[PDB]
Amino acid sequence: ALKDQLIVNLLKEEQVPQNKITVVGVGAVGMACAISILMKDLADELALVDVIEDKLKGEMMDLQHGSLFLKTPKIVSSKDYSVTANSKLVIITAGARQQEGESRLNLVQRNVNIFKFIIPNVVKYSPQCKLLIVSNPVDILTYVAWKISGFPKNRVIGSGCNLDSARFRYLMGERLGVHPLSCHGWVLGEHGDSSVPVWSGVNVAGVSLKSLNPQLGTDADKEQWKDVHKQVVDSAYEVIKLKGYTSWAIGLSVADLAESIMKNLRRVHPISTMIKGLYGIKEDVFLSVPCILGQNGISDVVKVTLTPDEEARLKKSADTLWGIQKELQF
Amino acid sequence: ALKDQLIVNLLKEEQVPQNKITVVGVGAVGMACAISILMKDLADELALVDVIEDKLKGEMMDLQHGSLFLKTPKIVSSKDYSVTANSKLVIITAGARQQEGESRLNLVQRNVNIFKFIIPNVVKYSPQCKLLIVSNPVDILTYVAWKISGFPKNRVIGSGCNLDSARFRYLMGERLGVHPLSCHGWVLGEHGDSSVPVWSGVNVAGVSLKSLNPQLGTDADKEQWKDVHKQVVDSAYEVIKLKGYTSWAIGLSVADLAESIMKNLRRVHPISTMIKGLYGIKEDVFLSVPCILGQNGISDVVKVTLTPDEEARLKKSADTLWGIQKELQF
Amino acid sequence: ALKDQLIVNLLKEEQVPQNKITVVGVGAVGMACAISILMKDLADELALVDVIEDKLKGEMMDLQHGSLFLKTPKIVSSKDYSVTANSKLVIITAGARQQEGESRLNLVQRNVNIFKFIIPNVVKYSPQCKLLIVSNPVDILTYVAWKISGFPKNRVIGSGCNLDSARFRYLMGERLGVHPLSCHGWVLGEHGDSSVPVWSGVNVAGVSLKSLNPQLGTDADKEQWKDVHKQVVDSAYEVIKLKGYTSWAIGLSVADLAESIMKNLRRVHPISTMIKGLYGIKEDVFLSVPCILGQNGISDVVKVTLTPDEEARLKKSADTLWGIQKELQF
Amino acid sequence: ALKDQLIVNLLKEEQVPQNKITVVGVGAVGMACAISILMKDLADELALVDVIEDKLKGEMMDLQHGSLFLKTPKIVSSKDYSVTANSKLVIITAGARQQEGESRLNLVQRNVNIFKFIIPNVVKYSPQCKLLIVSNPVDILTYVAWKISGFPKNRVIGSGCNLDSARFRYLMGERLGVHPLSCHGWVLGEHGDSSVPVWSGVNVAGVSLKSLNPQLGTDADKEQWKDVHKQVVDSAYEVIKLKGYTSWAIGLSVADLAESIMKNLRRVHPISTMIKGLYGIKEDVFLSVPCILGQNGISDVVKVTLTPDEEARLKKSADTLWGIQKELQF
Ligand SMILES: C=CCSc1nc2ccc(NC(=O)CCC(=O)O)cc2s1
Ligand SMILES: C=CCSc1nc2ccc(NC(=O)CCC(=O)O)cc2s1
Ligand SMILES: C=CCSc1nc2ccc(NC(=O)CCC(=O)O)cc2s1
Ligand SMILES: C=CCSc1nc2ccc(NC(=O)CCC(=O)O)cc2s1
Repeated sequence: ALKDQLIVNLLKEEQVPQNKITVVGVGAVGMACAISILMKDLADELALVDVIEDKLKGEMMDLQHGSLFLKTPKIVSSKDYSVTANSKLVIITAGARQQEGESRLNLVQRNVNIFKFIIPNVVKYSPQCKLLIVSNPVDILTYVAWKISGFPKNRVIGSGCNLDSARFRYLMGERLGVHPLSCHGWVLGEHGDSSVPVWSGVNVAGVSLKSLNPQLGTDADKEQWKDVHKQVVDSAYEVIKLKGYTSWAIGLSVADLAESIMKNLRRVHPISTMIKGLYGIKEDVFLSVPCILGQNGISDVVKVTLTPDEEARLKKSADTLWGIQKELQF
Repeated sequence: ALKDQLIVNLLKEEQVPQNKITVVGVGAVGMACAISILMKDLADELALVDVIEDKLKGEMMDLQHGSLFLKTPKIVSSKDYSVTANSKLVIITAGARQQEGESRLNLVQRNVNIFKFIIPNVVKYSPQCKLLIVSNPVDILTYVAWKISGFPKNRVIGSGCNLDSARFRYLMGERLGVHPLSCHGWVLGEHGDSSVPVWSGVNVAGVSLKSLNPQLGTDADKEQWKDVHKQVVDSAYEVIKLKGYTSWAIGLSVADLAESIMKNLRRVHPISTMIKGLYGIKEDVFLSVPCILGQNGISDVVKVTLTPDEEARLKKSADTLWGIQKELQF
Repeated sequence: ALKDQLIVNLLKEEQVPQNKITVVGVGAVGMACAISILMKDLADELALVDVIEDKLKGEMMDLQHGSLFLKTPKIVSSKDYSVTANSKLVIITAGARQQEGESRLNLVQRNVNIFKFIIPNVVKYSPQCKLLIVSNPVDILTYVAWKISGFPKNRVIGSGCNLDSARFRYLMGERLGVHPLSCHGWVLGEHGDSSVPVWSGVNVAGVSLKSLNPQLGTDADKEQWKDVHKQVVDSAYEVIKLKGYTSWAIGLSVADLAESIMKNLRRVHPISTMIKGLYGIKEDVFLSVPCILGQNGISDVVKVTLTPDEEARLKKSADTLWGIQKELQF
Repeated sequence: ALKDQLIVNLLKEEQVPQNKITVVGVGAVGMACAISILMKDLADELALVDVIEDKLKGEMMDLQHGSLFLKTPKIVSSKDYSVTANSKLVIITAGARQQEGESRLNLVQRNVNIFKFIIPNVVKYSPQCKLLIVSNPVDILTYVAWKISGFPKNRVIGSGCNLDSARFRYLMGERLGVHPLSCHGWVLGEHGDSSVPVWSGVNVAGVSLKSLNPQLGTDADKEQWKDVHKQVVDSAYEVIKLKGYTSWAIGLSVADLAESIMKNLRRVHPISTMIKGLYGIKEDVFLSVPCILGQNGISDVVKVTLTPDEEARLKKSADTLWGIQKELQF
């Protein structure tokens, strides 16, 4: 054989992949995650899982054909979760998506029923994995993945408000003519209608914008900065109305989270975690707060100082999410 | 204003972009080209053009929302080609796209008609850009772009067989247990069914595979390596069958070409250019041969030494394209 | 003749680079800046200049020999400034360096004399460039370079406190178990002994550290955070004491600034610019304040809101610098 | 208190990196390896080891101070090898290096004595690591490390001719006006004066330069291409003459090998390995041949087909090295 004529093999055993990522779901979100992760060189193996065999195999093949231009030497796929074995991170993007005029919270029963199947099959093969939830309603579903998986809370993460804050900072940058990297600002709470812009923390170069205009973000704001948060809240729906779905932004957001996890960076991101104990919250609610994200998931939470109004709004977001948790049928 | 108490302005500027790229067509191919370019930090401004307003705006906004995660500070879109002004590189992906069970050659008149509108508009606003044609059939559409634009031929480049060679190197590498980067070999001619694998040149570490198996790539080949080229030819058809189109691999191939162009690398790529006065060809056929690709587009062609068979197959490819090309209305 | 047998030349070669960087000085700082810039793919051409013939040729060759692992297709050097033609960014690292126990301010007369030769030669061949001053004392020498060059002040930038701030942020993250990217804080003023830590802006996720502990940065501070600023002031001297010189940190800090310039990012950096008209300063003092940096250099300055303490300290740093700059002759 | 006021900790992690790299030796070569590995984001922890306490700590700090600009969240150093624990890859650059005019082979006993300390200490703290030997004479010291470590031969790799080949392709590219990524050719055998350029494999785009010029590489060659290989051989002596040592190219070359290892690429590199069973070699000789480099080190060897004279040159390199190798004391 030509291979043996050309190459002498010196070593048998192949070990476990060392930095494997899995993406569950090959819709537009799932594939945007995949291409983003491949192009950031975060994984030595990428596995894709879905339920539609042709579509899955075709996406797999299309990525494989780009391997020359990549540094991720094994791309594989299957309907069977055995393909996800020894993942360090499994990203769950599967489920129904919200339509125009439909709240993300309306997706809960459909996506809960899917997670009942996906979650036990995912965790079965990957003892070292972190679960990153992207499907919506992401907060509720992070809680659901946590209850179904039986994982510790540090390993179950929701993409949460990482994108909402990315949008906030993009919009802020456009208003100030500064790059989003140098515009700082946190959108916390539900990834959805009840998110909370933390005006008290919005700053360029450590300069609090609120200290320059104490009316910032209030109805009395002459420059109507609240509308930036409104744009944040409406963004998914505005993009859905225009092109049918969203994909690129969330892909890049999830790829940012994946980088912090895979590279043990311990950067702070506003992502879905349990907040029992903070502010007024006495229940097992998941929502976005600033979390330190590393190789073991969320190891620490930053305790953001909130004005009484900000805290009220965050507790309100938490009440909304808890109300839907009480609807969950396990 | 808030901005003005925060920031002391010292320069009005405006400022032209210095590394601008435009993508024409926000279909799946075009947006894959866009995401791969954004993720390779090739451009300081990306402009998108297409004719369906809402689709276009929504793709732009979706990309814009990921700006925090990118290093391309200006992303813009319009139907109006004034948005393309001062591009260094304009990538045209627009037009009818290959359908299931049909040759790329079946798209040719409709895409000629569309290029009759697109190219003068591109030329008008960026008269010194490089044009990179990706729309199918890419070899004829590169010839067409060149005739309509009036550009010298160095500045009119077709994505050609960069992808087919990438696929071939992937498949070869999968056979040999070696990364595609270390598996060398060229598919030339048509980006389509008459492509030519240059078996004479296929090698690993400088070791000609043909020197270990003289029958390599022929009917007489015990290991039927010819099937690897057959897989390259069929790839698009299979991927289209499975997922409806191809996007990721072409996006990555186009970004690779954009990289050589934008960074003046003078790497060699098998890409579409005028072959008049090669291999005994007296017409203005465009097809892939190995080209040195740089800031001034295609500056040089590597004269591949083809066997009589390979030369035969290459002239057959040229004849096939000339036979479609000569009967066009334009 | 081998080249011509291999390659058909299709296009006359005129040698115009589009993203050229020059580094003046091939000492340890200059070669650090060079390698860091080469590894961030910022330039399509790197020129080196110095006055020691052998050292210059050796350094160039050693870089050149790594070209396969890089994407900078041309690396050149000369004593003659014609080698720097058409640079978009010129980075000045040449001059005397501080011994152990010697202030950067003591370098001023020696480095002024050198800048009287270097700066007109650079400006001669690169009329579109930005000048990035790294030579010390950087703040006075940025002023000098500005006066000599006849360039507008936006185009003459000093590396200033970009490094002091990166140190502060590193030290802070090490104290908090957070990546420096997520620890925010500014060190402004002179790149040297009179630099000003802005405690009022020090924050993680927008949470002011000084609000948690109002004693922050004072002698009364039970955790002595003032020592962090001390370590920042002492850093260069401590590293010089230990290894003979500093190189890597400043090389990275200079590559950071070059990225913002070359990619027109408009990020905010604490870098040397004219501050006359802020904080009651009336003379042409240059020092670090947070600036927006892009393709035309410093376009905007952020007016940091300072405590009376911090402001007084900044006025004193200004006074120190004018104390040396007033007497300058050239 | 401040940390605890700011952050709620969720769990006590085992820090324990997944992608730790150790560089032994912080001379010019080691630190160039460190900076290149840092800039290629290959590791989550970098450990440095040397015997000069002050220099070691200086270099560590200088790297640490640039952390803001990197993605390697822990940089440590010690004279104690406990600091190197759980490294996936240990890169040994320590030892005497060539003075001007000095053969690499003259370093041999000094560096064998140093390896007798080093290798057992490395093995002790990372018994599953891959060793990458860079210290000279690299071929013999790869053997010595293999004997002393007791590791399987797959896990003990010498940088070998990776740099010699990179130089060759640089020089070739400069001759042809093509980027060295598109110029292919292999320098094999000893990393030094007896290395063997394999002219039969030298090609652009699969076009054999020797088939265009039958006299290529011969003293009869009109264009004296042999002087390209002479240039390769002389490069380190030339650069050492000019600047006192070599650093950047070897740094880049070692990082490229680290990348193949760490990301399991299974790229092909001409690197030092036990070649017993090839080319008549009956003894445990180490020298460079093209090897498939991955996460388990060298898993496979490509069998290059050498002309009778090429093979003879290589058996020369072999005999030279085994002469010294066979009489070593440890
Ligand atoms: C219990 C019964 C069903 S188990 C189940 N596993 C999966 C996995 C992936 C996806 N994929 C998507 O949801 C992608 C959506 C899109 O096409 O945009 C759906 C499901 S349903
Ligand atoms: C009468 C008007 C003719 S001018 C014209 N300009 C464009 C520009 C872009 C696209 N975009 C696509 O073809 C979509 C791509 C896909 O769906 O794959 C089509 C056209 S038609
Ligand atoms: C009196 C007239 C002489 S003009 C002159 N041009 C240069 C250029 C480079 C350097 N190089 C360094 O100073 C090394 C850099 C460092 O070690 O920081 C010195 C000079 S002196
Ligand atoms: C006999 C037993 C001694 S054990 C020993 N461990 C080390 C570790 C590092 C280095 N460092 C260099 O060789 C770098 C020097 C330079 O290039 O400047 C030398 C040694 S010697």
